[PDB]
Amino acid sequence: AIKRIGNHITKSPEDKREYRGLELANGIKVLLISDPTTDKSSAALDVHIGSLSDPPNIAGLSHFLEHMLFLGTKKYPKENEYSQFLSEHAGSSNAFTSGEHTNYYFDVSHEHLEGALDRFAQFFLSPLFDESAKDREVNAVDSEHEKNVMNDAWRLFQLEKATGNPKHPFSKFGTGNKYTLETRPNQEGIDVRQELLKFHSAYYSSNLMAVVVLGRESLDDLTNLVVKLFSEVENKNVPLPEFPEHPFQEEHLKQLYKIVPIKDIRNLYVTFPIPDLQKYYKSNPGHYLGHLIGHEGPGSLLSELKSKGWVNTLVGGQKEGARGFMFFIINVDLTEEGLLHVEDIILHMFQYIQKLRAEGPQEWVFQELKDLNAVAFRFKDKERPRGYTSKIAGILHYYPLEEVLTAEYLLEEFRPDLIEMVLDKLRPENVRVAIVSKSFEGKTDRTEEWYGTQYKQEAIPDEVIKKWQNADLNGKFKLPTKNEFIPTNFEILPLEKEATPYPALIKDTAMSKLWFKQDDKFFLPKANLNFEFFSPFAYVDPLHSNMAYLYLELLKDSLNEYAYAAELAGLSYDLQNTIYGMYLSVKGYNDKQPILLKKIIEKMATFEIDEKRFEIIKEAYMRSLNNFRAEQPHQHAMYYLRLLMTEVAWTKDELKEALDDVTLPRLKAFIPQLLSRLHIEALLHGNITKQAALGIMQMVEDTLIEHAHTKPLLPSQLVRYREVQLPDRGWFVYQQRNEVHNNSGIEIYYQTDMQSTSENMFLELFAQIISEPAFNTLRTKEQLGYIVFSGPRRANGIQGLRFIIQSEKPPHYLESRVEAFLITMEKSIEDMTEEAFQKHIQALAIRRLDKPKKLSAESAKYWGEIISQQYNFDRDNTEVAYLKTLTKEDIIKFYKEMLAVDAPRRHKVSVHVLAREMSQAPALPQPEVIQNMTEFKRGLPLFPLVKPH
Amino acid sequence: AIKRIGNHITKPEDKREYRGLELANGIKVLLISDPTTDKSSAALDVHIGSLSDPPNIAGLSHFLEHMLFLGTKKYPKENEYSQFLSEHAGSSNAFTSGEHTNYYFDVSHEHLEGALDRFAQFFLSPLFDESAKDREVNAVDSEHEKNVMNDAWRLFQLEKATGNPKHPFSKFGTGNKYTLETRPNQEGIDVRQELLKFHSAYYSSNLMAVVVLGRESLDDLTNLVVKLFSEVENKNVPLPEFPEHPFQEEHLKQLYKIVPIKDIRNLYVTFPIPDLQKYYKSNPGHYLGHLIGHEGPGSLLSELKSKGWVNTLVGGQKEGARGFMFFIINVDLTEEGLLHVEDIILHMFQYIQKLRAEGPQEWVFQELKDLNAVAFRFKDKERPRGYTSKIAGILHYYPLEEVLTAEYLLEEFRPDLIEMVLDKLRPENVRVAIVSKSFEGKTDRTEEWYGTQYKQEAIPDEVIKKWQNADLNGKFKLPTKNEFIPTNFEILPLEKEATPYPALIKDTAMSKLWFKQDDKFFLPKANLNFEFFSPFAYVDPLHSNMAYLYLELLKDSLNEYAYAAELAGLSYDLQNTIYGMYLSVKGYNDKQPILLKKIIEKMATFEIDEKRFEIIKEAYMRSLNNFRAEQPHQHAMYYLRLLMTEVAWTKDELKEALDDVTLPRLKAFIPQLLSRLHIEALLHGNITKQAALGIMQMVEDTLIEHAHTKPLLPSQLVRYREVQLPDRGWFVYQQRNEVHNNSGIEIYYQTDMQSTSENMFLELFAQIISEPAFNTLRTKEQLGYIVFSGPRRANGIQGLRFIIQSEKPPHYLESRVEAFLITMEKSIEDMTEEAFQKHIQALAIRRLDKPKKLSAESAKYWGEIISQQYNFDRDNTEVAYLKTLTKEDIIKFYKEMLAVDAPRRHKVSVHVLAREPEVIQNMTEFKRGLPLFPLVKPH
Repeated sequence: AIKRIGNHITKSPEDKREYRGLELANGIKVLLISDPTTDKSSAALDVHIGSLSDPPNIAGLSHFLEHMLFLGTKKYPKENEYSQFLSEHAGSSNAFTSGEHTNYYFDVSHEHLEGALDRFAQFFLSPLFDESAKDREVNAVDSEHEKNVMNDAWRLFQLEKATGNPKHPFSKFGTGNKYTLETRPNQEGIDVRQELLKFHSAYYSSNLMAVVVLGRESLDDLTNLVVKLFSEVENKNVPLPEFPEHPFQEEHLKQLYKIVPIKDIRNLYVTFPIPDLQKYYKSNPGHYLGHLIGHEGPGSLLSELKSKGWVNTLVGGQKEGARGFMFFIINVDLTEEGLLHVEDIILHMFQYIQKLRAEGPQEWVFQELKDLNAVAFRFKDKERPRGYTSKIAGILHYYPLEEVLTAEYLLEEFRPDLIEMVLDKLRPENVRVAIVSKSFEGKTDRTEEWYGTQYKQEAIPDEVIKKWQNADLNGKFKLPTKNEFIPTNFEILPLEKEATPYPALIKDTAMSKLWFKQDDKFFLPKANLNFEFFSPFAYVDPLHSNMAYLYLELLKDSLNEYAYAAELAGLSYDLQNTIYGMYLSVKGYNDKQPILLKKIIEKMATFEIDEKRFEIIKEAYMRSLNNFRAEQPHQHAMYYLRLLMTEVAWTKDELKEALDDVTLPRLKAFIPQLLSRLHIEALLHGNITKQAALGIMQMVEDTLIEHAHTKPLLPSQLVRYREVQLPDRGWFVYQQRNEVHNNSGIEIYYQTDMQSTSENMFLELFAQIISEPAFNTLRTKEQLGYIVFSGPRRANGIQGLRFIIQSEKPPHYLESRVEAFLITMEKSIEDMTEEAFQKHIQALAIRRLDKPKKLSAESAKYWGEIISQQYNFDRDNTEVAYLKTLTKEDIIKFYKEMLAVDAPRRHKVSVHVLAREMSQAPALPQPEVIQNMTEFKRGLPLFPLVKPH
Repeated sequence: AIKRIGNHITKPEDKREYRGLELANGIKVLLISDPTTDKSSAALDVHIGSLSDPPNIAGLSHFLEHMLFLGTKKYPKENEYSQFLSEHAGSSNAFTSGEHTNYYFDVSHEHLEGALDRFAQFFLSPLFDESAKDREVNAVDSEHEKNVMNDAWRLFQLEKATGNPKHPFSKFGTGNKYTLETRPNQEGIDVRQELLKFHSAYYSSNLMAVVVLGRESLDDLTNLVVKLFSEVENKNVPLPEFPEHPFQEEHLKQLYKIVPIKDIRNLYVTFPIPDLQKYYKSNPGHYLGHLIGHEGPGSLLSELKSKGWVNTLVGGQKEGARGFMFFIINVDLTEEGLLHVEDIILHMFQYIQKLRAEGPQEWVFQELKDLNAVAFRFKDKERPRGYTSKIAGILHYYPLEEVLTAEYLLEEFRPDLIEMVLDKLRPENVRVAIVSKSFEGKTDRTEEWYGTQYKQEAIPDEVIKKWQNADLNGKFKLPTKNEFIPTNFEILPLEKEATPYPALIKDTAMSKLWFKQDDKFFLPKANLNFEFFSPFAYVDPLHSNMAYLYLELLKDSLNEYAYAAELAGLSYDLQNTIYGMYLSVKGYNDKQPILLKKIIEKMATFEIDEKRFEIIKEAYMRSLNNFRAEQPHQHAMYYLRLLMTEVAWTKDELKEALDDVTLPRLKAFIPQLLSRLHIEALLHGNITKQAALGIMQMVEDTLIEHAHTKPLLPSQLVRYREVQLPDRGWFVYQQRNEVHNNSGIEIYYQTDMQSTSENMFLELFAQIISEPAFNTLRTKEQLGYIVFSGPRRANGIQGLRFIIQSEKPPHYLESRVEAFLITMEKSIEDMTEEAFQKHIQALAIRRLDKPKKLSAESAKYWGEIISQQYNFDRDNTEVAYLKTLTKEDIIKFYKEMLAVDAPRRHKVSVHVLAREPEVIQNMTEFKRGLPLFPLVKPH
């Protein structure tokens, strides 16, 4: 079905990726990306057949069939052969399914696109449906639904899908488990594979495909490659499944629900089923609704709710739904009188809607949002060849080929009829209510069948209703003022004579530390700024940590109302506690960095506290404390492990207990004492100059000395923290019982040595070589569990090797198969040939060496090095040049007498996490019981620290 | 002369019963029988002084009682008695006073009969031939020659000389070259005629008082020496006494200006007062001695120090002859004390008028009464020589029942006597004597005997009557009392918890309580030690400075209440720790709950005065930038004690941080420390466990009562670890003293943690190189004066140190130290067994020693609990393991860590230079790349 139509695609003029689109005669919208300078090539394929397009008897059939579409072709009927060719050239495919789409994507290392795409086209010929792939992938779909059993967003999602008309096919079930895929069909005698081959042959080939290929050859050669390669798919003309009305057909409207979640949260949910406006992408009323409802400005709804102290944060807007209709949500946090006086809350909502009904739509908001998305859209930097192409392929169904990039990202017109129409749609006649609170025990009878949430109707009497329609007035509510953080600084600064490729210490004092680099590649009017404020007092005591976090918490609570316009304009910020101190990250444009930073430094320099707002902050973070008995036991193990593997660390119980006495005057005395004496370390990166960096930095520290009288710190009070020495042959462990999860976790730690030139490439290469066979034999082959991880841990200037594994097992039994895996690796090293080794270190070499593709990434990497005080910005040459100079026997020496169980250099410690109720292993040394972790750490050495490069 | 008077003798801790009796020749005999004395003794007092001297020859009686030593008729040889003293440990001495001549000696063990028969034939036959005369006159010339620089006899002779020169109080007491053989022979007077006249008619007559500290029995030496001493013959020698004070309105209301030889500055105030020797019932002048030298609430010296003029004072009842007595007040002088003398005397008269206003007091009387009753009850011991001669000194004046309650007990209250001496404490009665170096060109009147010069300079009348006229009540007020329970001081019997080492009777996350009852000493004593652990003590220079100054002014605060309790016999000490605060309570079992409750209530609710803060601030600031001025070995010790701990705030940043200490910032600092804290506690001595728990409960209840103290977390009862050296490195750098030209240096060796092997490895090698260091380094090489070696117990880690200040190149000095260490290596390896064994026995007795008081074992046990070791049986184990060693054993200790080729060498030095390996640029960056030692497991 060879067909082709393409030309210039509007491409946000910073990019060099040459574009074309085409559509074959079998309903295959192919997008052509030609960037002959790309490192990673990739391709992706979306089919507009979703899980609302499932057969009505078996749900997630297309889901499991595209799982099965992976394995087994007619040209290569081998099971993993596609994935095996992605292991030959480092590719990592995945695919996904939505209510309207089923989307596929893969990658390839550089140029091997003929190979992988040849393995990719012939999926349509012969799926196999053998014992292993079918009967094991259905187990993975069961685990897939099972990990989403307790995931509350999908829970409340499916309950939204389910509490409408159960007759309407919008209310179908999106993803089924093994009970629905091969337990109900065969007990009903339904052949699963007949359905499978039916769907696969008669439904895939028809239409609705979307394709994108990131190739680096040209447009035309890859065009007559693929259009030649793709003619086997033939147009069967399956029609597009659309729904012309929502299921919420007057049985479930103007109704309340009180739902019991899995996590202890409190949220309010109001929903409006609304028709589609995808046809109006040139005017886009949905960005106007989300921009105007979720605005945080003067006279806004959220400003009033902060003023009444009911909502911490919120999100609302138009949510996608079926093809014909969509949804409109408002999601807010709840306090005390958020729990008791919900009626008045909805009255306040009606008041804000009354303000929207008073002044109606606005044009200056249109023009302003148009300019913001216009300029911000045309300054895309670059993109990842994976994920971006899957996104564009995801939206390639809805747009002609020149509108696939400027989808709503250019707005010509203004359609107040639409905004007034959906304003007419947003009425008390059109309301679904869902209350989320854990506290509704003994109160909620109607239980969810699949996931298990519990709820009730509590029909609203007519008095409240009649008062809701007639009493809609305006009080404080005002339209949101025009933005002022709109940028004009779009001038690329020419590079100076100072042409360093890395940030130099351009300012050295006893007060500060200043690192700076101007960009050379991305050529954007943007900058990234990171700042840490050292302090001794940040982690001295649980009380100090509590007052630091609650202080900075209400600080961020304070600065929200000013920051909202800048953050909506593309000027991000961050406030963060460390054990060291406050952490300030600033990311945005080149225009208004002094302005924003100045008001931030001035605000947190002299700062004031509200009473009942802080009472809410106290209560809320107090609820956030005791929620740390409910996490995944691998997270519990990683928390405790890096708890133990530092110098000082406060436990969450003792941090939880210290808030019993924290009053506002104790804090208000504490604050300037905390702020009294501190240091500042700074990285500045982006399209600014050295002199302006000097200016900004001097400005900040001057502002600080003006407000809070910061004096520099002596070099005998800038300390770091060490990591615990192990007794050089010990294998130590302890256990913790989780209460929520019926699963055991484990993490085992191996101290090699500091980051020296030998140890870096030893531990990285050995990590790589223990990475893929662990996945190949422990999660895949031995079928231990789903949470299986192996690899490095370099922290506190100390390298390490780790295994992060969560299953439902006895932990010494788990240890036994860990050691069996260690013996398995032990023999699997010694039997490896030279060529596998050479491909493996070539893989390591190209995996490690790469420049990033975003300025935010590499700045965060450099900052993460600077907070570790290493500064070796030329790890690349040193490490890569060292890596060629390794042998097999080096690793043998690295494994046997240092890492193995028969080793005089065992720096070995395991962590057991016990569940809520609880092929050869040798005779390991005896463990230790650990009662007091402190009395364990009592007599134990501590490491040196690292010489900075 | 067998006369006899005896009965039951009242004496209560001591049980050795003694008894007094009078002989018919006028000898007061006291029997002392102590069969537990090593050296026995005896003493005789003669009530013949230098007031019986002839007016023509001065100091005759001192030379005559000297002449009785040499020459008997049994043994007229020159050193023969002296040979009986050198063979039998004897050492006699005797003196002459205004009214007494007293004899006292010792003897080796039991040599009674020998010394007795010699002591009879001293008084039966003295010979006085020629050689005794002509040789004893040189000893008397030395008796005069020793008083050139002897200030006691100089100032006292100046007291003898500034009165009536006709009165026999103006005679001399010793006799010099001039009066003994320059003054008689030109007058032709025979000295020996008067010597035999004086000896016969005045020495031999009466008024002897013998006392003999013996170990033999109570009756055998008694009926030996009763018959044996009849050689004394009654002649009724008159008592040379004065019926009036010798300073009689010639020199009254007069000043003196004295120029000394030593640079001292003093002010002397004198009141002559009539005899109250009969008045031992109330003893008002000594009661005034209680009221003058009191330094307490509302005292005189409180304002005088508060005006900053007078350093110290002393006052009280000074004896004279029998007839008269004196009352003196003698103070120290500052520079500006010279300028405000009139105001000083003005405040003195203000205090006199305050005592005249409120009159006598009874509480003071009962208080002194009870305090001397307890101090009489709990007397320690006695000197084997001198005690006898002293109580024989008061045996002349008191009946046989009053010889023990000598001044330690008072019968009656006499306010009329106090008003009498208040009539004596008037501006009409004052005698003034100023001692100052600055009186140059000022002192005309020359002393008669010595030849120094002084001057009267009477005060003109504007100031005299202003002393009279201004007699007002001001500031000065009465003291306070702590006489809670003077009846119960009972010993507490040891119960079923018979442990020789302290048991932990209470441990929480809030406190830690260790307990031991006495077994050895069984005294009315108790010792209490308290550590108050808190995180906030060493957070920065600022909180550490504010904690230091906090407890500093707390010590300044407590004092004002504390002095009246200190008068009751309960001492204390506050000094903080680097961890937290440390509290000491030492004393009786009597009233420390009542005390300690008020101590906690005060240090919990604490205030600051502003100028008090300023003075302590400036003063410690001065003490800080003063520390740049001391000896460079102290610089090396303290800066190495910085370089080898976990965290350390230096004195430079401690010095700078005092700019920021304001009173409200401290006022915020106070409850923050006090909000949450930990207590470490030892209660040790003859005390109980259950009441210790009740007291501890009172403590924590008071802590919750004031600041709502809740415990500290159990991962923050931490210690500080010590830095691990890089296993072979010997690195060095230098420091600079600023003031002194001397160089400092310190040499360091890390062996190990305190294990049982390492304690004795360390002690044994340290002392085995200690005595040859005496043999070759200070004596032979003459390196310096600050030369020290020995252990280094720090953060539970042993170490070896060498403390040397000299003026040397430091590497040169290191070179000869290491040459001494190589010398010690061969000097061990050539050692025989005998040196080795004598040395390990030396070390054995060096380490092994029984305690001597509750405070000693308390200091040891608590001194180990503060190191968290708790190894309470190091005594047997450690020392028994030291005996199981050879010399090559400590060589094996000296090879792997201590030798020059050592593979575990942990050696690091500190040079402190005058003002005129690897380097260490930054001590933080030094400690950046080096490992750390672990901590010690508490037993």
